[PDB]
Amino acid sequence: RVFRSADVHGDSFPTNMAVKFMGDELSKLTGGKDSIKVFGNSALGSEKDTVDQVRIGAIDMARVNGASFNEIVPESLIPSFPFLFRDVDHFRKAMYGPAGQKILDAFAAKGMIALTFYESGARSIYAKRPVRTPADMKGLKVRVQPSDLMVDEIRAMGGTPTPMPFAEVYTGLKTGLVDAAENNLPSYEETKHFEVAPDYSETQHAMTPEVLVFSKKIWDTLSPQEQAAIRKAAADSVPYYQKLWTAREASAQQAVTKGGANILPAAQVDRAAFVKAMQPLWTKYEKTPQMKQIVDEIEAT
Ligand SMILES: O=C(O)[C@H]1O[C@@H](O)[C@H](O)[C@@H](O)[C@H]1O
Ligand SMILES: [Ca+2]
Ligand SMILES: [Ca+2]
Ligand SMILES: [Cl-]
Repeated sequence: RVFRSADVHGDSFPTNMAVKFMGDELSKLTGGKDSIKVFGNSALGSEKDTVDQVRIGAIDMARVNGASFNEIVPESLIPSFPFLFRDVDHFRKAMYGPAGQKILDAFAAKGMIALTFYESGARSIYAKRPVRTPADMKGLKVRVQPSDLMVDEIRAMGGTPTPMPFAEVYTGLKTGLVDAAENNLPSYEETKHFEVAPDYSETQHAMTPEVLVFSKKIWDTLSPQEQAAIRKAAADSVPYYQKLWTAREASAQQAVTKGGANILPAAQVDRAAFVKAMQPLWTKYEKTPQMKQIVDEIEAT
């Protein structure tokens, strides 16, 4: 049947496109039994709300950021840890390997089947002034996702964190409720945040993944063959997503720069000042030997 899936991004965004592709692939594998419709633009609710809905079986699927599980699935904290991944190649090798699998596995006890990760580049601060160091962060009202870890990350960077839904951030910046936020370049572009917060400073403080989750209540009513079809379609969507995403990182950078944004490259940012300040959070959020082991498996990749 038609599975309903949520996304905060617009229809043309790579996450929406990848799950629509998954849906097309899935309909074939199931002899037309199944397809997916993606409701974008936060139509079904904030990310938080849609995760609640997936967990109770009110919607079938959601494509959400890892941060949105940080208070539900402890293992989801790990890939949001600051400066955990060395670069994108490290993210890919670790997150599509056994370490990433252990993180996906942890979702089942909380009513969700985590089918796949998608990469989300690196999140960086943007604002109305450049940011090279924490002193530069001091005084900024910085929107964060509603995650205790992300609140702590931005506080350690020196900003004053304020949680808000993604859809509300643009107006928050345009009207001065907040002075800053953080995200990857494609999101900075899509939302037009770059028009009102033109200084994008490559702090690259997190490389949090996206996660595609399926309601376990619904999943549990499916046959092993249907389940295997859905898992195959999700896996097959990843190289498709990666083609779109890598192109979008490049096009977003050019578009925001053409549109007046000033990107401060990572090399000019004192990752030094940010790394030593944020590291302790790893120890704070390592809540089990299992989490410690996952972090270790990631680092050893
Ligand atoms: O900051 C946000 O709220 C958003 O960040 C984006 O990178 C992510 O794709 C979204 O799912 C959402 O979490
Ligand atoms: Ca809640
Ligand atoms: Ca360790
Ligand atoms: Cl949201």
